Amino acid sequence: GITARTAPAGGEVRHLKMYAEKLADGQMGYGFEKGKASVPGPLIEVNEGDTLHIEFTNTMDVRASLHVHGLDYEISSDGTAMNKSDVEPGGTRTYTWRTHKPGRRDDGTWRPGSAGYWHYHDHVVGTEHGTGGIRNGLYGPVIVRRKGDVLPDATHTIVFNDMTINNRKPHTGPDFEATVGDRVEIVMITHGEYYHTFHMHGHRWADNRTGILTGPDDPSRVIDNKITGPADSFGFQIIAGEGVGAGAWMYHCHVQSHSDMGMVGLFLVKKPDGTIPGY
Amino acid sequence: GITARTAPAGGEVRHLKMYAEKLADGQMGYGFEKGKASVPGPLIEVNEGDTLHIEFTNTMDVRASLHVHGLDYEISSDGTAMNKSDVEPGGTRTYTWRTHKPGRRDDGTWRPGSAGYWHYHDHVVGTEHGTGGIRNGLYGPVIVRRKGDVLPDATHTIVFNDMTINNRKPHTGPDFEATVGDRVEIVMITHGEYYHTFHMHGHRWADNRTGILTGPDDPSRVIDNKITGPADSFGFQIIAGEGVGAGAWMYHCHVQSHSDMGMVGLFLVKKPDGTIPGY
Amino acid sequence: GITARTAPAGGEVRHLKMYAEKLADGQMGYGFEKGKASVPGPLIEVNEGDTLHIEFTNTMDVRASLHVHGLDYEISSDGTAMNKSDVEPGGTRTYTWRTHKPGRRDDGTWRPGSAGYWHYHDHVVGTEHGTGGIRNGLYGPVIVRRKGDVLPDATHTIVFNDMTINNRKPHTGPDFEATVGDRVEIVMITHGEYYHTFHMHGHRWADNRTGILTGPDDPSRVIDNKITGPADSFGFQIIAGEGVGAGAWMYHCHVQSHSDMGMVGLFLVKKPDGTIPGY
Ligand SMILES: [Cu+2]
Ligand SMILES: [Cu+2]
Ligand SMILES: [Cu+2]
Ligand SMILES: [Cu+2]
Ligand SMILES: [Cu+2]
Ligand SMILES: [Cu+2]
Ligand SMILES: [Ru+3]
Ligand SMILES: [Ru+3]
Ligand SMILES: [Ru+3]
Repeated sequence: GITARTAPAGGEVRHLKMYAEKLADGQMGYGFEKGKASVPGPLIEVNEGDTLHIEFTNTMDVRASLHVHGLDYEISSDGTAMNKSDVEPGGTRTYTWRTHKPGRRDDGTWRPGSAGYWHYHDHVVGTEHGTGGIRNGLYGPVIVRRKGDVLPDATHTIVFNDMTINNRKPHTGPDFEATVGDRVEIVMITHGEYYHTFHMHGHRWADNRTGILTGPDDPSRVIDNKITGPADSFGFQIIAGEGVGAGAWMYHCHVQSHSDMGMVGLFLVKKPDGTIPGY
Repeated sequence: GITARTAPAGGEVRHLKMYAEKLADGQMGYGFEKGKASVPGPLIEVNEGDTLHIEFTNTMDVRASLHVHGLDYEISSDGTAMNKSDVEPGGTRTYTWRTHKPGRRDDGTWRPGSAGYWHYHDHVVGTEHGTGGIRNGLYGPVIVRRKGDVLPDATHTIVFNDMTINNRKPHTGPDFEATVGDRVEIVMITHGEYYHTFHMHGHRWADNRTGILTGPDDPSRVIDNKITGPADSFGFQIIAGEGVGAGAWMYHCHVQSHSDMGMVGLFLVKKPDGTIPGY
Repeated sequence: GITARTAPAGGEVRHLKMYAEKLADGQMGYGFEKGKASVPGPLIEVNEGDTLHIEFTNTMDVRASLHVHGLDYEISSDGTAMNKSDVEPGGTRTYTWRTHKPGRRDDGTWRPGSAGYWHYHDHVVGTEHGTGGIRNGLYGPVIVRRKGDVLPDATHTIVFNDMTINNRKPHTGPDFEATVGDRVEIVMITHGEYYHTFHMHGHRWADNRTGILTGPDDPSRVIDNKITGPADSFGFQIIAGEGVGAGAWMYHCHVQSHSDMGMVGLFLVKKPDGTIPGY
């Protein structure tokens, strides 16, 4: 990324409120505001070095928590019953997530770095691994950017949760929309019981941390199809319609009975005039 | 690759005919000529930069199509019913696949590049995701070479399609044959309903784009066993019998009930005299 | 690794005895000594270049073998019935495993190198793919170090074998223990019928050969969750409690019904005083 927008150095303390709430249809969701919970829950995005203090309130009548992948947390923020890190009905707790930049340890080794595509979810609704909470919709994405990472025009979250996408009914999407040439970021998370294969028509990405290649030397596989299982997370950027043009470009699980039974959506890539050939 | 044969720069327009045909036993296959359809379908191999105009004829009495992974195609060549890209019984359509080399975009980012191990398959027989067509044998491999890629002595295609290899009956192979020291390329594709693990005895490869390491700096895992799911594709080269000698070297799915029920074949690596110790 | 301990150049001939034995409870295990078989079997660790002559005795009343992944072996040491490489009841056979360093071939290509996280298992108990032997506990880890690889304080082996960890009953661990700051190596192997997702709380690693990054240029995904299938093997090192502190840090399969039914253990990271907050 030279003149594309790139992430700055991180290092700020940030604060945020989150709620877990039962929804009217029986699902459960997270939100930054009461009455505005979503499934998936809202995107949290930070830079390496940032600390995030989340003031979490459980508005439900059963215990619930927040567990995160990837980021640094102490045991008091693991979100488990075992470590007394869950939240009673109506209660509030502050969870802290930290992130760090990569760098050389004293022994001359290289410490990895927090950056990546991650996710948060419940760990105590229905079972002590959060099986009911996850099923009901308590999951959401987290992005940690490294300094210099390329930033997108927009970010969409796609979760394969059992045999649904984002807890939707079969064959109801979601659909996402872009214009030819937009830089679109996809955060792809899987939950539940089953393995899946995520496929996008007309587009492809690098099987590495960022989903993009910095230059000619990266030997990573370039793919359009990727096996995933429960609690896996990856992400990538694509240039919408790059080399292929506008169209109603399908994305789906490529396990045949899964696509047949509704794990399908559309990436609607428009011309400037807003039209889509064949749609 | 210094003095091994390496792929040249691409950039040619190529033309080819393909047919979909029902076979006498009830399967369905692609071929470059009528009466010579195979399962898997024939290998298509191009260099990055090439364009391929495929003049496709559906000789079957049901609609059928050709969808490809990885390569650049416009929406009119996606092979779906939705985009009116399938082919009626007896009909002909020209599908176009393009490929591009990697390079620097105007924004200073690096555009990936088409090269890889890919595949084509039907998208409309039995269901609108091609479940019946895929089951019946409408799939085949595609290789896109980058300039400088090492070329093999021979290429073999292994497809895990449900609980078959290449739609064969249990325990009937296929078997492949080589001589110690041959450079053998394997294209490995999975289709259907199930996950698998591809394993080869006596040999190993790099989990990256080419399946080979260019030099000492590539940190990719070297493996002999790899989980795959529907529509996954990867490929590699091995030197037959390198460091291990001649033998009837098994390859199989390593999921235990799958190997037990017949997802097994042999890589028959011969001495110059044509014999195989233990066989 | 500058001043962390690093593996030396390999090249030695080594000798070792192994036994396969039935255990009192009906399982089957390997050991370096009679009466001391374990499940998983003992760790074998060598440097690239080493040769290992294993003098194997089958003390059981059914045929058994030793098959290895990754390492160089001739067909006479593949461990299969087909190649007459298994061992009758009460019998002895010498299996030979070799390893090689990476280097430039005559054609200018780069030959991979044996180094990695590998495993050995039976290939003839119950079926000719060793399904019964594997089920009963005939599996163990193998590590091949490359010169310069970072060495750990300790190595733990975690095997997802069907719906068990290391053939243990549900919810019985195993648990591993460390002190904050220890360099812990994990060898993670999967066997059987099912796919899994390996997850560790509070820790993460690089999805590459060593599980660690040498420096800022490696683009490998940093993860805490990884899909695996039968006969897959990977490994990594983590600094216990790095950035997160002491705690009873869970590891588990993240497939929800699997964790619910007992594929869970604890990574007990202690302060110097031996205590664990929340435990
Ligand atoms: Cu699926
Ligand atoms: Cu999780
Ligand atoms: Cu299989
Ligand atoms: Cu496909
Ligand atoms: Cu599992
Ligand atoms: Cu094996
Ligand atoms: Ru958990
Ligand atoms: Ru499709
Ligand atoms: Ru085998």
